[PDB]
Amino acid sequence: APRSVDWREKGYVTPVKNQGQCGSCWAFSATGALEGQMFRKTGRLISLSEQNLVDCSGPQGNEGCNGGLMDYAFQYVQDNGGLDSEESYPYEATEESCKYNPKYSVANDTGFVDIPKQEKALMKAVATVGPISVAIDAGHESFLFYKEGIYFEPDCSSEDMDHGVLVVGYGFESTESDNNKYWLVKNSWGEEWGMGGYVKMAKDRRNHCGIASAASYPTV
Ligand SMILES: N#CC1(NC(=O)[C@@H]2Cc3ccc(c(Cl)c3)OC/C=C/COc3ccc(C4CNC4)cc3C(=O)N2)CC1
Ligand SMILES: [Cl-]
Ligand SMILES: [Zn+2]
Ligand SMILES: [Zn+2]
Ligand SMILES: [Zn+2]
Ligand SMILES: [Zn+2]
Ligand SMILES: [Zn+2]
Ligand SMILES: [Zn+2]
Repeated sequence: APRSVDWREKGYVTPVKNQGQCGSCWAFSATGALEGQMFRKTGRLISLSEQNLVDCSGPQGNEGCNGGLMDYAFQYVQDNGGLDSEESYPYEATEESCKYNPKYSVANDTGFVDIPKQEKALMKAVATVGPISVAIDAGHESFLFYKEGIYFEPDCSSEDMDHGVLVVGYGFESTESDNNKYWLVKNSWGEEWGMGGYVKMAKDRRNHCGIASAASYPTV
């Protein structure tokens, strides 16, 4: 695997979005991964409808604004046989009756792949596949108010992941402690959070915040 990867500059990543007052991080993590793979496939970058996931992926076991799983969204897409674009079915940070329209579908998936649950397996996936859906332990105020730098939180749990985000790459930086490899992570809380909406999460410090523990991508 290369020492550095950043899919953003290869055109694989849409603008940072803001889930707002809806517990939909899983849906943003899911669209971002599907967006990267549709782009690998068609050469076209099209924003996908989180709302469409929020409103409709209930039979796959998502709970709308009360939460869900990325795997669950990928199955939805597969079972549904398509997914509407963002602009055909725009995001409203609530849940409403399913409004899916096959006419505006712009994306599909044939399933999904779970990646082996350690960081080296994740690095290869990110290197060869593209943006990868992951959950982290985001339940600490240091993360809620993250600004800049490699994020490292001492009581983060490798087992207590609570928040789906999107690994768009990875690399390295100079640091006083020479722990300076990071994962490049796209969040769904707005441009004003982190570094334009992104956080650098420590990498190869013992699966920090459990980033390698629940990582998957859809197959298109
Ligand atoms: N925004 C936001 C909120 N948070 C979530 O939506 C979280 C995101 C998540 C957390 C850990 C993950 C993944 Cl892939 C995703 O990795 C492994 C852990 C999975 C266990 O978590 C669940 C099991 C099942 C469910 C479904 C049953 N109710 C939805 C939901 C969850 C869930 O908690 N989803 C609602 C506040
Ligand atoms: Cl959230
Ligand atoms: Zn959207
Ligand atoms: Zn509405
Ligand atoms: Zn999975
Ligand atoms: Zn903490
Ligand atoms: Zn924690
Ligand atoms: Zn979340």
